[PDB]
Amino acid sequence: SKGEELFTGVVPILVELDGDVNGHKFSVSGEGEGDATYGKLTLKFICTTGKLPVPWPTLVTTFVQCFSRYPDHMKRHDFFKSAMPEGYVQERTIFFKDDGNYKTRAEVKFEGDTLVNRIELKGIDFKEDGNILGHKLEYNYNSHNVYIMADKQKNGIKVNFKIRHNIEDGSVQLADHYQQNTPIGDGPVLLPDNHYLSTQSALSKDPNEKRDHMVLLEFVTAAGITH
Amino acid sequence: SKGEELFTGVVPILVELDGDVNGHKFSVSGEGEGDATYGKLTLKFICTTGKLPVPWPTLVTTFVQCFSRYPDHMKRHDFFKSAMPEGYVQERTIFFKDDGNYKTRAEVKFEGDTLVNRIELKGIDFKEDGNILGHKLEYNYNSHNVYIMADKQKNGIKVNFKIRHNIEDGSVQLADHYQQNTPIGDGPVLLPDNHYLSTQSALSKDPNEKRDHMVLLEFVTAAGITH
Amino acid sequence: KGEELFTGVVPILVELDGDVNGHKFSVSGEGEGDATYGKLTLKFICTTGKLPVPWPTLVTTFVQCFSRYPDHMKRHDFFKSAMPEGYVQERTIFFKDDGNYKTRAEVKFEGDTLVNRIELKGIDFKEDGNILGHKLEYNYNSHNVYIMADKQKNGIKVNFKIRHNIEDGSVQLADHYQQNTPIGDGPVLLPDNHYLSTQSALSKDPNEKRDHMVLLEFVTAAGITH
Amino acid sequence: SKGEELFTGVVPILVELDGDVNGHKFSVSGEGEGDATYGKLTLKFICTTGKLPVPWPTLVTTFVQCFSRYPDHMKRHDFFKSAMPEGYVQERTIFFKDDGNYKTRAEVKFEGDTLVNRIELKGIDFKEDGNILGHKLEYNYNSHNVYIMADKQKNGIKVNFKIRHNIEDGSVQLADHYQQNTPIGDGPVLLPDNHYLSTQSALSKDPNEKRDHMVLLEFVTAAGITH
Repeated sequence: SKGEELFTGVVPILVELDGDVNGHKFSVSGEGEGDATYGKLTLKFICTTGKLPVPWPTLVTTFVQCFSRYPDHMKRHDFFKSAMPEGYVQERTIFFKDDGNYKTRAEVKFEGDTLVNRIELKGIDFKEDGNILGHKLEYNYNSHNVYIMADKQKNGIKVNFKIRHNIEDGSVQLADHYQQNTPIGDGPVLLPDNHYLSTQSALSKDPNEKRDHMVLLEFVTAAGITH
Repeated sequence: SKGEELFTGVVPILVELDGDVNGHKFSVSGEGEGDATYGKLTLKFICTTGKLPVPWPTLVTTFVQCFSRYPDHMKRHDFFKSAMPEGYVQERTIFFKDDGNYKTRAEVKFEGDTLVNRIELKGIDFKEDGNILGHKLEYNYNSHNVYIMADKQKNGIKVNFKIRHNIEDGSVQLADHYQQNTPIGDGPVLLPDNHYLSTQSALSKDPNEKRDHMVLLEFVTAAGITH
Repeated sequence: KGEELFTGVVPILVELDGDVNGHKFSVSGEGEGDATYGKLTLKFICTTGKLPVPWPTLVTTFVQCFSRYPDHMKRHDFFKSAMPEGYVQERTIFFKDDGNYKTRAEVKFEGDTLVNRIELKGIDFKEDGNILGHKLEYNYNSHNVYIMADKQKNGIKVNFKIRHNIEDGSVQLADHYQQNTPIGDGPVLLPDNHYLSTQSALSKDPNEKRDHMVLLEFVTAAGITH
Repeated sequence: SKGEELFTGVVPILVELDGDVNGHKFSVSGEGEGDATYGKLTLKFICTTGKLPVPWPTLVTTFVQCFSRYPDHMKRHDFFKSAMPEGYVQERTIFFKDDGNYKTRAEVKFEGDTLVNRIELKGIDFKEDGNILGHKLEYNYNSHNVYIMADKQKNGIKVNFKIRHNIEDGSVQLADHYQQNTPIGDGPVLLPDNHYLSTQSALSKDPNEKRDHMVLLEFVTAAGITH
């Protein structure tokens, strides 16, 4: 696609989140860069309002799948870049099993030369000492496959997957993601055949950072089509 | 599951289909056996009303995913076998791009020792000389991945894939499958995490058979989960 | 250029002369292949009487040129690149806690037919073992066939390990060491590392009176996205 | 395996390399940690002798496959952890196409609680303004599959793969890796069936490091077996 050309090199990224979980208001800013040639992303996030009231891992998926590596034989199936530079709206409900849910709406688009992800997040019905508000999640992250299907009737894609968040007692907290992506612009976009993105995420801390924060490095690669 | 135990050996299969496509009524009977240990099916189908009014390949998916091979590490994700012996209802709409659609409802269940797939099919809005009613599909079949997700609210699964049917002129006719499976019985079933079935289908003819018929050999293997 | 020979259905002939612990036998096979789908259909007949080893032990010996190589991997298809002049395929197959087969085969076009002519020598088999004692089930598992280039022979090296189910619930392993080299002087494609995913269905012809095997196989290359 | 248990948590790593390429002697020290539960490694390398006389990316493979994530269903095929704590010897020849070769011998083993990788490297027959000694490789890295087979006679494994190093002019420099691993100790080890490791590597710099260095984050995951 035309938008594919915008991602041949390193692109700067900004992320802004305004959040409210069970009435706890918070904001996070992020910055870094993506190199879609390698499916690779490097981002740092800071909670600018103080302590983050939910665990950092629960927000990883909310905080730019346009940075995925699509191998040459799958490039006709990259919706995310074809929607650029005008961007796409990304909407999710994330259901935490036996707990509350997040609803998010984000615009992912170029603003100048920067790829910007602006998100609003509302969480409701969380248990006050559940795994989320009780900060019982480990600071780590599993590998996941993100399943993508076209929704031609709605001019976009539907995406589903279930994050496994490791809990400090050895169990797992499931987070079932229902996601829709829709172009913002008027121009032609690619609607893909069914496939998935293999995603690996490394969480870490910046030793020179005293605020509440997360450093994220991710690899994302499309797979599953040989026709 | 308990249903899994019913599939450790060779199981006889019966298939019955009552069809109506654009008013053309027809019936097909099939028989054979399945060996889920190898994910392998062998089936022969006969049009008992005379000439089949649609191409045989368009009906392959309609004519028993309980015969899939689920590797040991994925056995908790096998909805199909978990619903047995009481069975499941399988409903599809199959949209042939630039042409009509099939709507199917089937019961797949044990009747004595035999796995039986009983189907009603209604096709509408087909073009009198499109690829289907004009018999322009080649007598072959491509390999496909069948994408499976849980549908917890319906105590079953939602399934999607798009068959690529080769046309005699070198082009491809797509057939977009929207599928749902729901248990017939009240007992618990296994609701899976997202995965897919890799399916390979070989079509042939019985040299001793003078009626309009199709011989099908299929391999079906679950994949995509390592957690 | 060899690719072009496989765009449609290609008739196949297989001929094998075997000697296992001195038991001499011959098998003739025929059918066809459609590499567009990676699909083979073959029927084999023991023309000397009863086959003295189980039919499943010979499946891999009885035309990987019929593999489906998806478009993005077409530069890695050695097998077709060697056609029509063909390739030599040699193996040693070690049956764990039992004897071994050694095979040498030529796979090439003879007219418009793809022909696999094999010599097989088996030695040191136990008369009461899984092979000569016919304790293998008439079935077959799915396997990955691992391929590497052998630049100094201008061919490939191939390795994999067949799991043959035994009639008591155990498994008999057959470790395959394989080498393929071009017969002709023409250029071939030396591949990057990859594998072939293979599935095999064994059956019987209900009217065939001779000792025989009907085989349907699907073979698809995978592992490369660069 | 017993050695598997040593990797259930975060394990500190030390790396030491003495090298000679075309007579250019250098030393590199590295340190960090590995978390095999996630197949994750974080390492920083410093050239303690001054400037590195070869490009950093050519040494990535030389600088602890015991940190691979083996999924539960493949754990009997993890030779690398089975050889711990006594360790293994890893030997390679790396043939850079149209250029010279590296030959390496390393011991990878526990010294107390730390996993240490100690390497000697000799490089010969490099061209003076080839891609290597001419420093024409880009500071990036592609994803690779690492192919493993058992070597029963050596009580270890034989490993082969070909690294694709991107060049500054758009081309690729190949580096064909012939590798052998053998146990240092005499205790039992796990000899695997054929499989591979999917590997992803992110190269970066420490903004406050003035010495010639490389920061490496890697993910490694075993695949290819379902039996």
